[PDB]
Amino acid sequence: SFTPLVVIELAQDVKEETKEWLKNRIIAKKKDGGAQLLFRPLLQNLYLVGASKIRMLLGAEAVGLVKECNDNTMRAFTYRTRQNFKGFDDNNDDFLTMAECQFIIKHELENLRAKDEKMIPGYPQAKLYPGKSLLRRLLTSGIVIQVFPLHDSEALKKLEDTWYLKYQPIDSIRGYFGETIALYFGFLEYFTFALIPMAVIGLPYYLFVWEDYDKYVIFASFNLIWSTVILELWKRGCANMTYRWGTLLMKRKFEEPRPGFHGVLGINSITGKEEPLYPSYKRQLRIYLVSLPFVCLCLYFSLYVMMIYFDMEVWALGLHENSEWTSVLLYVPSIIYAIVIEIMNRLYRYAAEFLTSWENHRLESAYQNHLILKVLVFNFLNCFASLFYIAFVLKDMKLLRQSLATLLITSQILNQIMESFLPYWLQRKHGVRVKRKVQALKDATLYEQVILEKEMGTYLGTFDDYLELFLQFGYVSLFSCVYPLAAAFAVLNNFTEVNSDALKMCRVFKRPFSEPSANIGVWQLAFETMSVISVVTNCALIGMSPQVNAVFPESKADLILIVVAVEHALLALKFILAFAIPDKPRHIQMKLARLEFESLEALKQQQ
Amino acid sequence: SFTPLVVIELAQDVKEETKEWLKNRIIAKKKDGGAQLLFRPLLNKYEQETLENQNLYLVGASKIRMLLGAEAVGLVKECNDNTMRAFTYRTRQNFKGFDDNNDDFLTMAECQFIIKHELENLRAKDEKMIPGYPQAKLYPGKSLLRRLLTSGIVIQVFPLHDSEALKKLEDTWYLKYQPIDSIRGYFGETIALYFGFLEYFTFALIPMAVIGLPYYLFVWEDYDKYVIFASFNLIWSTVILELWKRGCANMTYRWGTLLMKRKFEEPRPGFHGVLGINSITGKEEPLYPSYKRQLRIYLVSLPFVCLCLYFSLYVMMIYFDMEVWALGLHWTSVLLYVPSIIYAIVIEIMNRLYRYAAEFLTSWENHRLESAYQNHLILKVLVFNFLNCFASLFYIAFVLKDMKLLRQSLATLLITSQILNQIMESFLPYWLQRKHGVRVKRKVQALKADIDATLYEQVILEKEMGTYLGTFDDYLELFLQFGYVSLFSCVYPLAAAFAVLNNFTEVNSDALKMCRVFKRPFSEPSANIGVWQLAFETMSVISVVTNCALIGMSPQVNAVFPESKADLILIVVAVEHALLALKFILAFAIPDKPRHIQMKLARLEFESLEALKQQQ
Ligand SMILES: CCCCCCCC/C=C/CCCCCC(=O)OC[C@H](O)CO
Ligand SMILES: CCCCCCCC/C=C/CCCCCC(=O)OC[C@H](O)CO
Ligand SMILES: CCCCCCCC/C=C\CCCCCC(=O)OC[C@H](O)CO
Ligand SMILES: CCCCCCCC/C=C\CCCCCC(=O)OC[C@H](O)CO
Ligand SMILES: [Ca+2]
Ligand SMILES: [Ca+2]
Ligand SMILES: [Ca+2]
Ligand SMILES: [Ca+2]
Ligand SMILES: [Ca+2]
Ligand SMILES: [Ca+2]
Ligand SMILES: [Ca+2]
Repeated sequence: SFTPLVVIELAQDVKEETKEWLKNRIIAKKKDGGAQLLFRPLLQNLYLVGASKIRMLLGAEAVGLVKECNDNTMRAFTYRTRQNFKGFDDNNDDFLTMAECQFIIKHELENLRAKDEKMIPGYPQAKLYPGKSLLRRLLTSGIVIQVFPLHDSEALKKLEDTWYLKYQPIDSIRGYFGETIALYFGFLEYFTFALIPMAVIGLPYYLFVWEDYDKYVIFASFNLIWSTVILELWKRGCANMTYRWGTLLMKRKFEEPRPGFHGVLGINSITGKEEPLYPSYKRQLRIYLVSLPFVCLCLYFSLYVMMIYFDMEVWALGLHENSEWTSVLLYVPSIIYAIVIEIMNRLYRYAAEFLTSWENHRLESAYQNHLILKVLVFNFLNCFASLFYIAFVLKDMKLLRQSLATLLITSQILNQIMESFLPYWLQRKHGVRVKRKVQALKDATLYEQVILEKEMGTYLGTFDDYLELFLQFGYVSLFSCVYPLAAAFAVLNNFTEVNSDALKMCRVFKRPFSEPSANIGVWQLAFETMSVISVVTNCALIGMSPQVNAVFPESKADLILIVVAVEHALLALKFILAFAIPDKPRHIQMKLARLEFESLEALKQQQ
Repeated sequence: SFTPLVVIELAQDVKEETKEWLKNRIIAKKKDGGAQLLFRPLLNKYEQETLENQNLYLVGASKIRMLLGAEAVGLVKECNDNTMRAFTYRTRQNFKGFDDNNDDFLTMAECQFIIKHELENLRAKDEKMIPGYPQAKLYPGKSLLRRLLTSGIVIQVFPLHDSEALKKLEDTWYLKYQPIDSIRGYFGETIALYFGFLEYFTFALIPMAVIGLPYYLFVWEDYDKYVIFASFNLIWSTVILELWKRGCANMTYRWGTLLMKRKFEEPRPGFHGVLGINSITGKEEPLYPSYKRQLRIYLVSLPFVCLCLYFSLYVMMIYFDMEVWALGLHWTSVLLYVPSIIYAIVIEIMNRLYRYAAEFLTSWENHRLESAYQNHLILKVLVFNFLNCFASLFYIAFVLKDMKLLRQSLATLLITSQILNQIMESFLPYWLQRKHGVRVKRKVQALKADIDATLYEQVILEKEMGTYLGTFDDYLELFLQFGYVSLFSCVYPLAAAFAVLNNFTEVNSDALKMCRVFKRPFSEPSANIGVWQLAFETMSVISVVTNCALIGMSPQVNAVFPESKADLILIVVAVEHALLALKFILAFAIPDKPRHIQMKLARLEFESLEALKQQQ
């Protein structure tokens, strides 16, 4: 037997013909086609996958893992140059982490492609063709229910005590969960600290009720500078961290395609690998002619539904004006609309997940960036369109404050209960349920660990987690002049968000597969667009204030021209400030430059 | 003993001690410090008995030395497997068109660039001054060519023209497609890139010239008709600047200059610093802290540019106050032209003074690469030149709201000003250079020398010829053209029509200028139009504000909003914001490089990583 790292669960009554065929492709040497891994049953069609120490190192070279050398330079790992890497020893096995090991096994299983097989053996309906990903076809047909990495109980407990006042152990989170999860907790810790100045500046604006032109201009000016500087400083900080990790030096563009990518099997022009080939023009037409108009239709429908709610609030007001039964009827449109939004968010996410898969993206990073962008513009509109309507159409600041107060207090408390506190309570209960199933079996230590983690919840991704902080940044940068405590409640929620999300990662969901991320992805553009919208918002809210309108009693045209001029000047200064601040620090830029120079000198020597 | 390529002219009475020292650095092997080139006077000791040397010296190099110098600068040439790779003397056989029996592998322009590069990287070792001139002090690492030019010991350094090659290019240059690859072979990537952009921009303006033509002819002054033209204008602005990026990428890849990593190149002769080892390249060159350069940029240079920009607006206001005093006075018909004549003269005094101050500050900023010095200098001079040109135009259009005066202002700029510009730019300097040329040839024939003074006459002629200042003044013409077209096409519909007409003669006027006016300019391997891309893109961003304002200002739109002028502005500003977002999305959607170039650049990026894994 070996050390079990990844588990594969097959459907209730899968044919032996299929099971043995799957075993062969996971065991057979790469020369004969198929991953050179180890396969063994749990003893429920649950199977354990591992690999040799030498096989793992060869797999680490294949994915291109960047590790620190003895000369303190970060280089991509090679089995021939294994001795030059810092912390390496042939007597050791602790060179690659369990998270790295499980990622390599996932990568090899994802790149398992059909050779001469015209279908999955035993299942003629589950057809195959040369180049088609086996893992994808197995998951699509339903022969393979799920593939997941195993938790290291002892390691997870050690991290837990260091995770949940102090600085978060981002390097420890990286070692166990990966670059993508650690980057989220890295951004969460940063954003919480970033919001602190805005929370302290905004605090006396509420306490002493500061409603002056000069006082609002000072706060909004600081807000617009803060928005740019924090998003620029994040880029520099992230560049430092990812360089230290080695994921920044990784050339992810030359990586093998995702299992969901289909195409005619051929030779890649760049890498020279035998993989599926798909024309970019076919993907582009699906993006701009089918997907883009659909997103615009859902965005228009979101505004149409929102208008129905604001028309329903009018009918509910008139009925109360025409007293026990009417007071209940006033809450009814707010309850209906919030429910319709949840029905819309779950339906649009299914349609978005379908279209991004149908678009046929080659890399997982591309699929993620396009999917995030679709779901995000929808989630942003359904959340802020009503907020913009109350603020600039209805011009009711009392209702806007009450709207933001519900979003920042009551909604965030309920979110934490639904996000981790309730699922943790229910997972503790499932812990007993699994323990009883194993007692019926009568050494079932690993058996209990697999049965528990198999039935555990699957972590969907960092989207819902980042969206919370994106919407937070939305309320803070946009309406801080209306609701000065916006950043104060954002920091307070984020103080428990770190503890709650950590609990959600450790004791709720099963171990998620690590992804070597070098940044927050398309979220940088999303957050920067929010800081651009905040210029329009802050200039409009100040221009709308009766203190400014007192100076312009008749000439309202002049006032708007002044506001628009100031807005244009600020947008130019905001661009200049972002351009002036370099996205990478000097020392990282030099370290990246000398390695770029070395690659060119290497190419001259090789040719 | 060799083929002369570059000429070095020394001051009237330079000491022999200085001359022999300069000769030694230019001849001595690179191992002992100094370029391994060949140095010889214009006239040999026997020829010097018939005619004076005038302290003129010819520089050349060996065929093998030139190839080693081509590797040093990192010239990218096409291989036998059709891949573009940087030249290496060990891998010389793998490059397409290479032969040991030949010498026509590297062009004369490439050869002269390599010699210039070696002379620029000539640095002082133990010498505490230029021998014979104690005032011209030296320190370890200081560029000799820079100190020689600063002190005035070396008057100038310039490449020699190839008369026969220039005449062959002239006949193929001056309806047809411009020979950009032929211009590249003689003048270089920078000069050919300008003519490449000129040819492109002229074709790009043609749709706008044809669309705008019936707007003038039939006097189309409708809301729908102006919105259609302005909508087309804003789409055109983005698409042409995006398609240029793609076209330039194709051209610079074919040339090989796109595959050049210019960031690792040796510093410009004007760059000073403490001699040390470079952290990236490992070369012994001057080192200067970036923070010192940054402080000079944001604390001294940036406030100065802002002061000159404020003064430009202040001087403009005095002109618009002078035109009020002239309108009230109306001998009077002559007095009306007087304030316009005064302001235009003050503009010229301001543009020549600001350019001296800008050239000083960009040199003082101490930029390491020539490309950086150029981009910062262009940016300073351009914002000033743009403001003086357009601030008065914006004032007439949006403050005075006089469209009749704006049309007449644009008509002078696009017709009379462009005709006069062509006379001053090439036609008059050509006439004056031709007159001098005939006079030099007739002077030498009168001597009847007992020596062959063919090369002597060629050097004396090209030495006294005008020096080409750079592509700035040439690109600025097209930038200002793009300015009048993208911004005020709704007011002046013939803007693009007169722009194309001028550009039809501009190609021939600038070709005559480069062939028969200025002496051969040193080639610079450029991979793009530089900071001009940002300049042109900013102009297309300003055109959204301009077109939205001019339409919103029209009485047809104001007829719909008689009292609610606040509502009208809010609609205009909303439309402007929506268009600016769509303009950004369109630019983001169009990839700056074509698919085939991106793949060719990717496989070469992959090869470099595979090479680093094999080497380590
Ligand atoms: C990381 C922690 C950062 C902590 C930072 C310190 C917070 C002190 C509060 C400042 C509010 C703004 C008060 C200044 C603006 C203000 O009131 O100006 C009106 C004029 O005085 C009217 O003339
Ligand atoms: C005698 C003909 C001379 C040759 C001239 C060639 C001009 C080619 C292009 C013109 C664009 C015209 C755009 C017109 C705008 C347009 O279609 O407007 C809709 C309705 O006219 C609104 O009422
Ligand atoms: C009356 C109002 C109706 C409003 C209707 C909507 C108009 C478009 C709005 C915003 C631009 C959003 C652009 C984002 C598109 C987006 O997410 O594209 C990802 C790709 O589709 C992935 O393949
Ligand atoms: C002081 C007043 C200055 C007034 C000047 C306007 C400033 C507008 C603000 C930001 C630029 C946003 C640019 C968005 C469009 C954009 O990114 O376009 C890409 C290419 O330019 C397309 O060709
Ligand atoms: Ca939460
Ligand atoms: Ca969360
Ligand atoms: Ca930046
Ligand atoms: Ca001209
Ligand atoms: Ca010109
Ligand atoms: Ca008004
Ligand atoms: Ca582009």
